[PDB]
Amino acid sequence: QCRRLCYKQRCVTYCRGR
Repeated sequence: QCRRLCYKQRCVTYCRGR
């Protein structure tokens, strides 16, 4: 359960958890 978001010309994988 991860999403793909790009901010300030930077993309990173964010996963909901601990």
